Amino acid sequence: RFLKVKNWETDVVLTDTLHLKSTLETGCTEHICMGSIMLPSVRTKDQLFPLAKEFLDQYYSSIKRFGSKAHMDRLEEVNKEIESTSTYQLKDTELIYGAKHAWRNASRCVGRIQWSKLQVFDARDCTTAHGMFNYICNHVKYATNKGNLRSAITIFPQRTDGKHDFRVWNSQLIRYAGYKQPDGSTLGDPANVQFTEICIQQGWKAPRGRFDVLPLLLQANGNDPELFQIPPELVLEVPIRHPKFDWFKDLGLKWYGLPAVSNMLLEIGGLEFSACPFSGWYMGTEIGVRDYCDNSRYNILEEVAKKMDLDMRKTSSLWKDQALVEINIAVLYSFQSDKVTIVDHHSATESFIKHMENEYRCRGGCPADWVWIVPPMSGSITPVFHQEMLNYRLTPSFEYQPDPWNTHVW
Amino acid sequence: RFLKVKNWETDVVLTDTLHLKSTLETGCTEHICMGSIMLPVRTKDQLFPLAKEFLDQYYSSIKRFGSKAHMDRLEEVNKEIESTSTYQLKDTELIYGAKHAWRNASRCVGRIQWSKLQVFDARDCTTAHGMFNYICNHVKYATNKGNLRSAITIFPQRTDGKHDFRVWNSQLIRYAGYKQPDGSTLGDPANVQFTEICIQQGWKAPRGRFDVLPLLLQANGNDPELFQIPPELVLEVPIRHPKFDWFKDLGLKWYGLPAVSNMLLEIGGLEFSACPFSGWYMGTEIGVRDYCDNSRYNILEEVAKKMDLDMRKTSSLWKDQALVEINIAVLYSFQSDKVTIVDHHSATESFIKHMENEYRCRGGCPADWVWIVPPMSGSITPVFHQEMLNYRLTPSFEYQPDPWNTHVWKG
Ligand code: HEM
Ligand code: HEM
Ligand SMILES: Cc1cc(N)nc(CCc2cc(F)cc(CC[C@H]3CCCN3)c2)c1
Ligand SMILES: Cc1cc(N)nc(CCc2cc(F)cc(CC[C@H]3CCCN3)c2)c1
Ligand SMILES: C[C@H](O)[C@H](O)[C@H]1CNc2nc(N)[nH]c(=O)c2N1
Ligand SMILES: C[C@H](O)[C@H](O)[C@H]1CNc2nc(N)[nH]c(=O)c2N1
Ligand SMILES: [Zn+2]
Repeated sequence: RFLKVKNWETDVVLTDTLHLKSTLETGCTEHICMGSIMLPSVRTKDQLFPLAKEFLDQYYSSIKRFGSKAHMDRLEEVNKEIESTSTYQLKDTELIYGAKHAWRNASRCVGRIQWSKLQVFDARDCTTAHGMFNYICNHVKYATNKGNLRSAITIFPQRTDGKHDFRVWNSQLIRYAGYKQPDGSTLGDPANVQFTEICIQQGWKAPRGRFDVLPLLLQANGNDPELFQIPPELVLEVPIRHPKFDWFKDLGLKWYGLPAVSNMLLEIGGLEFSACPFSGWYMGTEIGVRDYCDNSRYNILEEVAKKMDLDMRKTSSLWKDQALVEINIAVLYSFQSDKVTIVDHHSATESFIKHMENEYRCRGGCPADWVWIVPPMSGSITPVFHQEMLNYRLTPSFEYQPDPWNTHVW
Repeated sequence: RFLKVKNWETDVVLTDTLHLKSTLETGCTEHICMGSIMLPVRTKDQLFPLAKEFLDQYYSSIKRFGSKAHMDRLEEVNKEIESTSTYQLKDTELIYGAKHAWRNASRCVGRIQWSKLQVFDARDCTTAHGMFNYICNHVKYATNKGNLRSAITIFPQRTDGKHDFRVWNSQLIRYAGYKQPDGSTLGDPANVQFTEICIQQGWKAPRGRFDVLPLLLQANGNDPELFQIPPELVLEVPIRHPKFDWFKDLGLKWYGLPAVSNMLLEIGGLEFSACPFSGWYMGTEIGVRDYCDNSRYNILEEVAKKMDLDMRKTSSLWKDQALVEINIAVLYSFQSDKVTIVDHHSATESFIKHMENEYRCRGGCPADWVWIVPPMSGSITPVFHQEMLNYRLTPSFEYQPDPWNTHVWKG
């Protein structure tokens, strides 16, 4: 019940007690592990006050005021507001703590060593999609910081009755369009084909190129969503070239510098923030392995191997593997040259081992999802591969939520 | 109740009902997942239900459930258990069991081949010398001059746990590892502890970098005994690279036959504690893990040096570059010497076809994503995008403690 995790490369063993504070469910039972399922599955007055109590108790513990007058006063004050209003509002300081700890608790995130440096933008006074646009532009500019990227989150008003939801319909703030063609192939980003539809199909005018930055589709107070173009001077992009292959630039590849997830739900103290775009900086493999080389994405392996004149006849020449490394060398090379923050998978996983060490030492544990923490290339030459991890669900947390166009009473 | 898995690269969705036949625990609970944990004495009381469960499965597979053959065999096993406290499997049952143990092995990517297992019944063996003879014949049959054939040899089952047969080697064929006084390691670092036992038991170590370890064999709970596998039975492959001529000068070689020998085979409640089994290698087991793991031969540095790579910052991906070349060399050397090997792209594609077939004709296929996904180039293989359900079916292969920790020495 006071569990242990072993690293098999170093024999270091850690003792996890934090899992005893777990609350939500994992989807596993003692008969079947769902550790590899991508995503398994209104608040009443009754369920809401225990959730607030749990949160405020850990908040006042972290500031070393558990069982103080200020604690009990805040407890009763929120208690009163719930009995009256059927919800409540977080103090700024509780909002920042809640956001930083949703990141800290995100078991699938390898970049958490930076969790405590998050920049939190309170947008709870926003009322309109134009206002949402303004807040999001300010976020993008601050986080991008001319290439010296800084982590940030912007938090729009919390859900009330589910009829007045604030939603960013983009899955990320910055993403490239994707169009089906007569040919039957797909131009641009295939993962964005449906959304690139629902933009044009909502009023957008597509340049129909390969790397067209999608417009924002912003929904305030449950109204119809509105299109907005992010000023190009705010969207930092990196042309992609190889440090050794001059034909690489002729591939005509580029990627954007800012990864900004915008479709998740932030839960703090029982309250639900359905619009909470957050951003950090890329790990190189997200672009080079996944975005470029997934079959259901840009899928450039064949063209790159062709240009390398590799023996593509049999899989045992490891030509996909060989191209894959070169592509990822280039992505890192391009970002570093243009002075835009990026981390390689060796540094990020080494950082995460250090972070686990600190969490076990000063917190008693660190929830972690091996299936997602281990990079999608060169898995076993990174230290996380040999690291046992326990996965459990803490709160505050980021959660998945249904796509809006399926839900909006249009 | 039914359960769905989705392939996120092809949107193929499958429905698992087989998990309803699940017995043993996983280690997971509703509030914690132990999915990445490497490792999560039996009386007549619980034995006949385990036997009955197994025989019901056996007779369903041969389309004879409820037959008089089925009912008499149940009765016969029943009386043998109450009279003798254990029971014996028929030959047919033992073959069925070992095949299905492999079929149920949720961490094995190679399971498309499960129906083609050669089973050697060694239940009449009684001494370590008899064990040595059976294992030699397995190695000769399985190697087949490089045209490898899957096989398993099954020594007598446990009785009171004080008369166990055990193969003390973790694998039938492995290289020695020697710790030097200066702290460095010669050979395979993973085998230092076992090599020391062998030397303590009287093995004369040649102390090279690729010395095949002796077999240490324990019969009927007696002290184990040393034997040297005849070298002409140990097929080995010099590692060269198809473009780099300097690669041969690294002096690398590997044996051809992967043969796991320290696991426990469970069939109908009977425990077979010595059950060596062998197949053929996936390239990455040698090229990624054996050679490049930091706690193994760890040749990335030497290979990166000779490739003249930017080794100053990790972001040059010099490690990933050297790893790919080492894995091309392993595949090229094996193919050139006509020793059966499979690359990780071929092996994962086959397992996806196997898994889909299993869902259709069996109702599911238990699978451990953490172990199925290869240790390099994960997401460019199709298993990476495949959701999988992990649960334990029997017959099964289980882990057991190392014998030198539990053995009572005679002298
Ligand atoms: C600062 C550098 C960061 C790096 C290098 C990083 C890296 C990653 C990576 C590689 C993933 C895997 C997901 C995928 O492959 O698509 C991930 C997931 C995730 N990240 Fe981080 N991230 C960073 C910042 C942040 C920040 C600032 C937040 C929130 C404030 C965050 C929250 C999350 C969450 C919630 C998930 C997983 C969502 C899920 O459950 O599926 N990350 N991250
Ligand atoms: C014939 C070709 C085969 C291939 C290519 C293959 C490949 C693999 C691989 C790569 C693993 C992962 C283990 C690791 O990386 O250390 C594995 C695990 C396993 N294999 Fe197969 N295997 C084959 C045949 C067999 C046979 C013949 C058996 C038994 C009759 C078997 C039973 C198992 C079991 C029980 C495991 C689980 C290991 C554990 O839990 O530690 N495999 N296999
Ligand atoms: C802030 C940040 C930094 C970084 N370095 N990277 C990302 C993107 C990784 C990510 C995080 C999430 F919270 C959710 C997703 C999408 C989840 C599913 C949908 C499609 C495939 N993955 C992705 C975000
Ligand atoms: C038949 C076979 C075929 C193949 N192609 N390969 C193997 C070796 C894979 C394997 C299987 C096992 F049943 C157990 C192990 C070792 C277990 C743990 C101990 C430390 C790290 N691995 C390895 C076996
Ligand atoms: C801690 C972790 O479970 C451990 O490193 C596992 C991960 N996956 C693996 N997968 C395979 N095929 N072989 C292994 O030895 C391991 N080791
Ligand atoms: C089915 C499987 O869960 C799916 O492919 C997962 C595996 N691991 C992953 N790991 C990361 N970091 N990102 C992903 O999108 C996925 N996808
Ligand atoms: Zn689990």
